[PDB]
Amino acid sequence: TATAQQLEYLKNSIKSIQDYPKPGILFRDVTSLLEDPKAYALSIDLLVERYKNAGITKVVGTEARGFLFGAPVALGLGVGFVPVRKPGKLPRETISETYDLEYGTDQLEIHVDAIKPGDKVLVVDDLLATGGTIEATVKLIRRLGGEVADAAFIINLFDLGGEQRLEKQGITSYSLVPFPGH
Amino acid sequence: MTATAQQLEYLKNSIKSIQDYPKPGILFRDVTSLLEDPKAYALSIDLLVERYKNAGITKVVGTEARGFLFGAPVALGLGVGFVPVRKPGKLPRETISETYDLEYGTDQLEIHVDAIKPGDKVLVVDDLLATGGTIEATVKLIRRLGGEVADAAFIINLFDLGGEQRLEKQGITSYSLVPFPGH
Ligand SMILES: Nc1ncnc2[nH]cnc12
Ligand SMILES: Nc1ncnc2[nH]cnc12
Ligand SMILES: [Cl-]
Ligand SMILES: [Cl-]
Ligand SMILES: [Cl-]
Ligand SMILES: [Cl-]
Ligand SMILES: [Cl-]
Ligand code: NA
Ligand code: NA
Repeated sequence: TATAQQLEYLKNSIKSIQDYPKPGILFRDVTSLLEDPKAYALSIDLLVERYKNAGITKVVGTEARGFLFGAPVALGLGVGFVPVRKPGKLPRETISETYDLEYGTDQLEIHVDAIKPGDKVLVVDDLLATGGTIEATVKLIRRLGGEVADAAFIINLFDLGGEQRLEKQGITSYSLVPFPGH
Repeated sequence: MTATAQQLEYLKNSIKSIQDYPKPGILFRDVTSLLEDPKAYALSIDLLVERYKNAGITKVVGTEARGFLFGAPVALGLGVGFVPVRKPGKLPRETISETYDLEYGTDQLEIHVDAIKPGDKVLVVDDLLATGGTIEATVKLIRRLGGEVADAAFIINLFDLGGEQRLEKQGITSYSLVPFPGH
């Protein structure tokens, strides 16, 4: 389990922006962690350590900030990376899941051939808020016969209840940086 | 210090081609089959990192979204910060913007103004070099912030679309792993 020093370094690497993207939200900006070679390397090293003995066979990350954390974790575990994408971007056969945006609905897609029965999948994302894109991604993985019990995040907004919501869907969340607020 | 024939052939054979995606008459070169093969993905990142490990790169810039899948592991391999360039309204801090042509009309790429400073030596990474319009726009962003950029790296080079020569005219040397013909 990560040391207190390591977890505090990561928390202090993330910039917060008052009243973005609207009034009353203190936005947690993971791009300041990406620009610090120490913070970014540590985040990936800590996620690789958590799952190295977990029998993961694929990492799935959602477009686009999910790519930044899922793909290095895949490389660190030595397993394939599978992108979940906005519609119309994947060129081979896909399945789709509909989920809620703040101002409407949208879809996520995955290649049908990218997950099979026998796969044990880790989902990786930058930040856990309501958890809606993760729940949609888990449905894509399970519809292809993949087993997914694990989701990893750089940031957890614990006041938004996403860890408990994902636990009701059989997903255990590992998060490096907890922050309060909406 | 040089890619073997066995390595370059493995990478080329790891990429699937899809006729008439996304519009009739394009043979789409799909890097997602390279991502799903841990051997191919790991190799591709090793080769890009090896080309720049002595070039004094201080930042890697990756274009949203497939660019992130190569630029960010290259940043980690070189032990330097990663800077995303994004479609508008995604980056939360102060940005500047550059316009580039799509097939029809135009779109914008943004960068955080604090991400690049005078003295930075930047590598741009993307999955695939086609016309190179996003890379020309990204180079303009970097130089407006006082960054030095002379290098772009790619997995795929569509050599029939002339992107390498266009980027050479802006002072950019391209490194690519997998050449394919066609548009
Ligand atoms: N405070 C916050 N920071 C980043 N993303 C968020 N999504 C919802 N609330 C957020
Ligand atoms: N054949 C191709 N495959 C992928 N992306 C492209 N962009 C332009 N032509 C392309
Ligand atoms: Cl995103
Ligand atoms: Cl479907
Ligand atoms: Cl279902
Ligand atoms: Cl993309
Ligand atoms: Cl061909
Ligand atoms: Na309000
Ligand atoms: Na803005």
